[PDB]
Amino acid sequence: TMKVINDPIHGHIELHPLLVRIINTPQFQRLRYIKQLGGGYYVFPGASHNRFEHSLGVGYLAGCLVHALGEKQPELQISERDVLCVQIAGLCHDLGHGPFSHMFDGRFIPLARPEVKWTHEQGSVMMFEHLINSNGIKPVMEQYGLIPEEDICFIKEQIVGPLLWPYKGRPENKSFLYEIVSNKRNGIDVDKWDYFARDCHHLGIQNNFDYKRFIKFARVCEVDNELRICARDKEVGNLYDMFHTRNSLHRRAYQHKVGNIIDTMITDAFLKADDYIEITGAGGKKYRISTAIDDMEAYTKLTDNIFLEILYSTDPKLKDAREILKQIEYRNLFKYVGETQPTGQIKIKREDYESLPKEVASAKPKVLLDVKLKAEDFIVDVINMDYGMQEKNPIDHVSFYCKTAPNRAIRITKNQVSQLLPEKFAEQLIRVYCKKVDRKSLYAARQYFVQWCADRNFTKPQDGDVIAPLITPQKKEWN
Amino acid sequence: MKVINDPIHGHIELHPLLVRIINTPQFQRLRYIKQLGGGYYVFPGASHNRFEHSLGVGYLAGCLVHALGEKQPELQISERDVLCVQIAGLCHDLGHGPFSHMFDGRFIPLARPEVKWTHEQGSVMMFEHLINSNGIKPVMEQYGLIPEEDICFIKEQIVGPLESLWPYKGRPENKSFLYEIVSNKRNGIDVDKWDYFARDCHHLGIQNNFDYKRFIKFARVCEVDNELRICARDKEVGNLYDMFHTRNSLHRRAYQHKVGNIIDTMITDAFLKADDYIEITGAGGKKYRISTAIDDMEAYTKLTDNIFLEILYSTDPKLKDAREILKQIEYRNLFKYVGETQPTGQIKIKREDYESLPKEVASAKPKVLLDVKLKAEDFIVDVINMDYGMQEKNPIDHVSFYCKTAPNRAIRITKNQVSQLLPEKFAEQLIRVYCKKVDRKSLYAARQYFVQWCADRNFTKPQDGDVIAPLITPQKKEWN
Amino acid sequence: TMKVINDPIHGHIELHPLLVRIINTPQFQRLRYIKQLGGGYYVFPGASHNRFEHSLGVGYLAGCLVHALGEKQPELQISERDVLCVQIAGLCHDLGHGPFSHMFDGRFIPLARPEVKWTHEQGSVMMFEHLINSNGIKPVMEQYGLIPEEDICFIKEQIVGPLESLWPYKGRPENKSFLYEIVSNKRNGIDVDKWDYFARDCHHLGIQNNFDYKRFIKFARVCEVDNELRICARDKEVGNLYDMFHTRNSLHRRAYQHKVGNIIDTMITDAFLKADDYIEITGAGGKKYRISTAIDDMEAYTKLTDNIFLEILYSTDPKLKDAREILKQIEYRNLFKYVGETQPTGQIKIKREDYESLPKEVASAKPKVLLDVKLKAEDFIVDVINMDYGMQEKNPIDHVSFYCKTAPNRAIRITKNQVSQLLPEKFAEQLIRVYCKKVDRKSLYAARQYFVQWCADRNFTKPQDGDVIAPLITPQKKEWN
Amino acid sequence: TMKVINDPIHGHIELHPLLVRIINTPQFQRLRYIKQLGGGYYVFPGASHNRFEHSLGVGYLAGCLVHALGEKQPELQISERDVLCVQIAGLCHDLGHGPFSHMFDGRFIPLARPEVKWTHEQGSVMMFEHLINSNGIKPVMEQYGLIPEEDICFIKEQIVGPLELWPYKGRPENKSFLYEIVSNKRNGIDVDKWDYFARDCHHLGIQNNFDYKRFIKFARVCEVDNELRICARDKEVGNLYDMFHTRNSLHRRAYQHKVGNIIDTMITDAFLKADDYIEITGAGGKKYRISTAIDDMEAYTKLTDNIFLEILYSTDPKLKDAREILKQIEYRNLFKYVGETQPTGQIKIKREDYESLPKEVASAKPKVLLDVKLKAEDFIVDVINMDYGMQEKNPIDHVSFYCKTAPNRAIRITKNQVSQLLPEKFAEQLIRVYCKKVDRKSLYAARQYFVQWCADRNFTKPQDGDVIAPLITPQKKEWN
Ligand SMILES: Nc1nc2c(ncn2[C@H]2C[C@H](O)[C@@H](COP(=O)(O)NP(=O)(O)OP(=O)(O)O)O2)c(=O)[nH]1
Ligand SMILES: Nc1nc2c(ncn2[C@H]2C[C@H](O)[C@@H](COP(=O)(O)NP(=O)(O)OP(=O)(O)O)O2)c(=O)[nH]1
Ligand SMILES: Nc1nc2c(ncn2[C@H]2C[C@H](O)[C@@H](COP(=O)(O)NP(=O)(O)OP(=O)(O)O)O2)c(=O)[nH]1
Ligand SMILES: Nc1nc2c(ncn2[C@H]2C[C@H](O)[C@@H](COP(=O)(O)NP(=O)(O)OP(=O)(O)O)O2)c(=O)[nH]1
Ligand SMILES: [Fe+3]
Ligand SMILES: [Fe+3]
Ligand SMILES: [Fe+3]
Ligand SMILES: [Fe+3]
Repeated sequence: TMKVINDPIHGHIELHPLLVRIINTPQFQRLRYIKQLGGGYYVFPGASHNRFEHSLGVGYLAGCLVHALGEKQPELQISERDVLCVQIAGLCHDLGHGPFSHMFDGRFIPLARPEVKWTHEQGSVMMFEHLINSNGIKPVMEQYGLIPEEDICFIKEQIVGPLLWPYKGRPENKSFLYEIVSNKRNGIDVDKWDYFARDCHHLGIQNNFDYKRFIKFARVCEVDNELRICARDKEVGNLYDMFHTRNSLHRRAYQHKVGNIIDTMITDAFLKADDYIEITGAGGKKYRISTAIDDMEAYTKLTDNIFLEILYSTDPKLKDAREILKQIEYRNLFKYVGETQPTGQIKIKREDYESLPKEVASAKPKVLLDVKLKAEDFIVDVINMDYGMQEKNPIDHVSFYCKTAPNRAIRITKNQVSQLLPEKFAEQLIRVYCKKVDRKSLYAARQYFVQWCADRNFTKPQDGDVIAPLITPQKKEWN
Repeated sequence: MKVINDPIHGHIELHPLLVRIINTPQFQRLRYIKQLGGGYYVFPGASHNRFEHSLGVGYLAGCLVHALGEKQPELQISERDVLCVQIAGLCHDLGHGPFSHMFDGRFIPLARPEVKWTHEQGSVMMFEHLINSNGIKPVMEQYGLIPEEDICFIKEQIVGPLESLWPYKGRPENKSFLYEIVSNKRNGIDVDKWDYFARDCHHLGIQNNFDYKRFIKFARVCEVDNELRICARDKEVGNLYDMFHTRNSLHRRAYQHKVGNIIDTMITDAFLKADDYIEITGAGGKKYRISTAIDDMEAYTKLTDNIFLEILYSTDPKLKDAREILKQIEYRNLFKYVGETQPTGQIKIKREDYESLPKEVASAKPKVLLDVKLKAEDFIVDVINMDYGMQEKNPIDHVSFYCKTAPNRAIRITKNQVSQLLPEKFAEQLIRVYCKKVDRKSLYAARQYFVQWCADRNFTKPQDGDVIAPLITPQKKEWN
Repeated sequence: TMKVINDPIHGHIELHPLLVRIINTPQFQRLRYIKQLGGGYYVFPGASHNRFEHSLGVGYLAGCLVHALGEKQPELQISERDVLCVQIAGLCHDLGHGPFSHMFDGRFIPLARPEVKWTHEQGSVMMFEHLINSNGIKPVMEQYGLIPEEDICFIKEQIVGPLESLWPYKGRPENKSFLYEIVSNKRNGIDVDKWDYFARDCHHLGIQNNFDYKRFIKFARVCEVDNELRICARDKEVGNLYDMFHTRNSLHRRAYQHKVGNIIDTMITDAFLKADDYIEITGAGGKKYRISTAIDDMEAYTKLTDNIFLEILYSTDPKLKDAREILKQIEYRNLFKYVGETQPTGQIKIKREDYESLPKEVASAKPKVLLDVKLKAEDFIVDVINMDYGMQEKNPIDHVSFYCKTAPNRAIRITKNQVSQLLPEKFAEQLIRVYCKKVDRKSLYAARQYFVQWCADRNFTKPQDGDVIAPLITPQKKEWN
Repeated sequence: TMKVINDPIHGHIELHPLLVRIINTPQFQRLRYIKQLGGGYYVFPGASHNRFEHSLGVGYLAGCLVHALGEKQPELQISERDVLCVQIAGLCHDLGHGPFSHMFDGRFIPLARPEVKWTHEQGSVMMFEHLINSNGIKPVMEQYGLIPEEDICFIKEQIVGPLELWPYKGRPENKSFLYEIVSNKRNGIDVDKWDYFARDCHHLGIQNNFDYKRFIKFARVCEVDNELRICARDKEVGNLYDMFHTRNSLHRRAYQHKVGNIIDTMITDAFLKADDYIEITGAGGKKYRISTAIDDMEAYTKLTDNIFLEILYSTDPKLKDAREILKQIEYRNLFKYVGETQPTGQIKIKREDYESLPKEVASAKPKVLLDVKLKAEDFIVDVINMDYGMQEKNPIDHVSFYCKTAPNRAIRITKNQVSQLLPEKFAEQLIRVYCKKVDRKSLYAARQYFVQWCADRNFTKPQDGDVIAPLITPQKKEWN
């Protein structure tokens, strides 16, 4: 029989025995100890939720969508084998997230090991392999009609994309299965649908996107010699609103100015603790926090725990790291100075991020300062907000259908929908903080910042006339 | 105090004066007017009526004014001011007609083109009638109000000024912020909106993305141009753009739903046909029609959604034309939706031209063999202005903000200071075409006329255009 | 294709073309103009919701449960024909409700026409027949694989029970008895009508619902019980099932039997009785029917809705002046005043026959207190209310079959003692509410004295507020100290 | 100014600067790392929520109730000092919970240190003292008008009851009602309950049937036996019985879930085995064990749910026994549930006898002479007392009520005055038996021992009893 489990977002989920068997392993249960929104918990006290339950929900929704397409269109010949594989992918899709989720792959690893190009997804594939092998799942897969050679490839391919038709796991006549868990074409996937619903529930924000409705009007059609998922013509509006909702959650919560500074402070403490923390891996080899990603037996033991390990330690080697985390407890965080954006079409390249604190201190504001501030006193956090496809409109990469001809796929441009939609689909936000907390240094920091904005032809800080009233009239373009 | 349980706002407390206003025919009337008119016939959850919206707006008006008072005693907001703001909120939609916006938005403009009449003007008149016919003036005095000054203040909250120095007679400039609570003429950020977002969502089955409670926590009165106004905190600017997005989104999904609108036009049509033969007893026994009941409030008190069922259940042969339209709604033989389109460039369609557009669609000569020719009376063309509440203007350019560092110093925040992902324009037009002939052959023809008419006037390609009229869409160079 | 419709309780419901065809008729759309909770709207301003949308939801849930049983147990051979019939029943199950729902079949018709035994359900069967015939549905049923002879009986049987020991149903055999337990469960009362209105009424009332129907469906299963295939719940759900009936009783206490909701219902009923004689409703062949007699002809009853309230209120006919004055008194909020509530003791049931006589008894009490005003029996209203777990004095859980994880085809019983000592001792009781038609301060004082005395006289329970409202009368009774 | 914080249950809470200052300390932030429902997370995957946010909410609701009583009844002379103190108590009320909340004070400490009588509350008082002293809060309290001598006593008294006629030193008899807000010793109706109902439901995926906001609207202080207490309105008596029903229902479904409890016993077991070899640095560097950290608050500050993962991730061979239990939880090789039963008549099982019950189950001689024999160490018998918070008493008999007609006159309402459908008793016991041997053969045996043991002690028939032990159930005359 089936196992039932009660998620507060999705209700009573049914779990196939194979899924239960995958779930009840150290590699998966690990996700109970990794928070979804990392440092966001330290701003939204509701956001205690962990990857474990996100992972169940993505598994659940993956099943819903593939099973729905099957009932509506038997011609597709979606097998119970295909359904199980899609569920397993959904279930295991975030297996490779590190401590504090996106803080790890987004802030820490890029600083700790700049040579590597590593992502949460690559980790998931590796950790999935480790889960299968270390728990004897392959026999159980066979028992329930799967073919490990073909299907383990298919599952991995659903997660990271491909390791003519680039996939070895399934033929072109089932390409639509690759658009369920992680949609490379346009980004409309069930990972999104779950975390919108889930993050909102815990954050204390209401979610404006109806995934259930999208499933009712979803359908597979032929597009360029390939069978893809298509939405109904009328849903085009709701799809633009899906990406709006996403961007809106990033603005309010995920990229919250203090959430991000807590993430940078935790990252900083990890960098300082890196050298002196050992994690036992395969064959007893010792791995560091930054190197545990190379061996999955070590990475299985690397969770949010590492924060409290550092905090509670008495090792004097970890004193520098422990002091940063103690400063978070007491709430002596680095102070937020302000936010700004580039103008024209000036993109700030990732290569230049290291240099920006130097530039802020280098500004010469025509105002008498109490204190001079060095470049090490500033932090400059650059954030790319987009609709998931850098500068592109993802709706231009969605296929639609009409009531009158439901097998005939079509495109819908932006002009066909509304003039009130966004003009661009990507931008950059630049947040500046100051490590010196006191009244005198904060005043100075504000002057350096608002000047630096004028110097580089950036947008006027929203509060700019208040924080630096002597600097804002200097720029002709701001009047 | 009386407590009452609204499913949106919880247990509301009602002041005795409010209870006394509520328990009158003029107010209880609102129990029999649906919030979303014809929308009930598309969203079966939307059974909710104006009565309960009216209570909630009254409630939120109290919340906001009471909150400003606690946070800023310097404003000297009196318990008299609070009561007046509550009364305005409570009575703000008193003048809605049968099926709410269908009445002031479709019916009255067709039935009586000479008049410029709104739900709000009706509210002021109906408020006056409520006060006089129920002896409220003594009760207002009993609770510290001054009817001369305050009844003006209440009416002014609802419709704006009753006639660039200070236009209000009800309160001085040092209390201008009170006029921004119930119906905000400056920018549109008011508690009417906050209630109906929450309420309509609850009943529609859509989730609401706007947190009014949060906005209240970061609201504050500051001096702006020699006048005390409500200001939001700098950080809320994003949430305010999202407020108007939420609004526009509710209009797109629900309020301007293609079938909701066609049901509204069909009910309006049946009212126009029934107008002449329905009498409503007014003041001194005078007889008023549906279209003329707005002139006398004793008559208008008896004009509700009932009028639909009165027509439907009637046996008078004079009402047969009207009754047949309403019977066609029951059976679901609605006028068929052909498609939607928009103008291009910045070519605005003037209101004067709306009458002429069915003629233009029939006048199109599509290069396709048609089974049926269709006359202009067979088409309906519904033009809809979607905006952020201030025609072509960005309402956030008319909001004052404040910073944590200087909370009495008001500032402005432009669009460029916030995000490049915000809208370029703040108004547009949608043109929906329907066909009165329902059959398979006429609908095909209608689609050809429509998609041609779109090409003829350099409008946008209908989303489904390549499917419904595949022989017409390649004709236009601009659509390839 | 399917039609999709967005209910705020259940989400996006799919409607089969046959159902759409049934929905889009005057007989069904009528339900848009009948409120679910009748006079409750005048106490809970959220409760604007109408039968129409309840009806859609019951149709939806009926589909969910039958479709779920089918997937989990193919051996049952549940056909797409069976599924459609169960949906149609669910959809049409409340078709026969009158103006203000339960006020009509529960208060008005019993007073207006005491000779008749009539219910909302009997009306539904009749109105279903009328819907089918007047809209040519029978051809459409055949088109989608139904057999009108057999299936229209099956649908009617789902609604009212048997149209009349052996197997009592003609619509389906004993090997599909479980289908009769979905829409209206005669065995124990666990049905999808309940599940929808809990969720729906709560949503609109502003009360939260403590019952998870989705969960019950996941652990539902058909087993053999006494040579008959019935729905069974899992052993562990027994607690949640007792809580289902608790939730029901709790909704009745808070909302449905609210003291003022009920007085508004009696006042509207009263106004209908006074308007009855002078309101004509055109029926079949032009014949004239009254409000009380429209139940006899469905073409008339199709036009009888909540409208009738506003028809009376807005009228100028002097024949309707008595009725119109009652409804105007509701607008102004001059309602009959609530005096208090009480219960019988021991095991003294008050028979329905005696309800007429109780106002006489209250006025007949001789309270040992100086009164300014004497009150006659016509001044009092006494409303008697039977609260139960749906099966008069019986525990409905004693009529539920259960199954275990270890043996899922073997049905069992679970007694009350096996579950908890904190469950109810009895499963039915009576509440007696007394109101006074005279509103003034002096008459209300008097009414309270008559009432609290009458309670002592008949060995009823002490009113909760009794020591306050009648402090000179409560020490008189030895049993209350 | 005020700090705003967004809790998903209560909305945007305002935090007074003094509260912020208390919140931002190691002793308080500690609560971020303790789960509300301990091992329940391993059954309800929604239940990730921690004490931190419960603590904020209780602080919030404490403010709501005291501030509401103040507005409705100025005669009480509730000061802004009183309000702050009530908030601080609410905020700090669960400061002393251990790893996995109630598992610690309810299972672990009673086994690890049977000599001691220790509770989460006693810990809170001690941890509150430590918080104040180690963070220099006393100056800040004074700055905002508090008097540390009197008020720190008042706060502690709100949490644990009297620290030693009128038993309280923190406030006089004319403010006794303040002691009924955070932790109500009289009847149990407090805001701790109100928060966790709402919160646990939100995260569990169960809906909550209790309206705390409504209760506040109809709450009021009256004189009762020469003392000013909180009273509810007469009509709320039903909703109050339903409050305790809701509580009992949450215990049945979630908190005392058969597997949640077995995971709690397994974690407790692993803690007992790890106790001796885990050192936690305390005050002056002294070494404390898990069981002894309760004696020194500097040590206890570092004792959180972490300790689970510390054991799990360790390589010390001294911790191998403990680490193996926790690894068995990961793999889901939990001790197997055999069944549940209750006593009959009025046979209470005394706490003294709990140790002996596994012996009794193995000692049963079922007449199906068994192919594997099981020893007493193979069985776990978990006894659970379900009540309405006051052992065998009806807590509604300890609530004072008032009537609309005389709102200062307090009264009592008995059970008979309300309903015959209420509970007969207000306490009972549940006995769950599990078996440590997991295999098919031992589980069969365990079931026979159990169902016999039930017959032997005249307990209730297990629900599944006829299925699991069909040879044993006809033996007992009383079960047919
Ligand atoms: N909504 C709700 N969820 C519940 C309830 N009880 C448990 N859950 C949640 C907790 C879990 O998330 C899920 C399963 O709990 P079980 O139904 O008790 N199933 P298990 O494996 O214990 O027993 P078996 O092997 O006997 O089937 O439902 C309840 O009454 N209500
Ligand atoms: N959530 C909830 N709302 C309720 C409940 N009971 C009533 N309401 C709703 C219905 C209404 O919206 C509101 C008032 O109903 P009452 O508090 O019962 N007040 P009334 O005027 O009858 O009592 P009096 O004159 O004796 O003061 O509460 C309940 O138990 N729960
Ligand atoms: N949640 C939600 N409900 C919606 C939305 N739009 C409509 N509804 C609700 C209202 C209705 O209950 C239902 C159907 O609305 P349509 O999807 O517009 N379908 P119709 O028959 O008009 O179009 P066709 O024949 O072209 O498919 O969904 C929306 O964006 N969101
Ligand atoms: N619903 C909602 N909650 C939000 C939002 N933004 C933050 N929160 C939540 C997160 C927090 O729980 C709370 C406050 O976050 P901030 O209002 O951003 N205040 P902070 O102290 O950063 O700014 P300052 O010191 O300048 O006043 O609201 C939002 O847009 N919406
Ligand atoms: Fe994910
Ligand atoms: Fe309004
Ligand atoms: Fe029903
Ligand atoms: Fe607590």
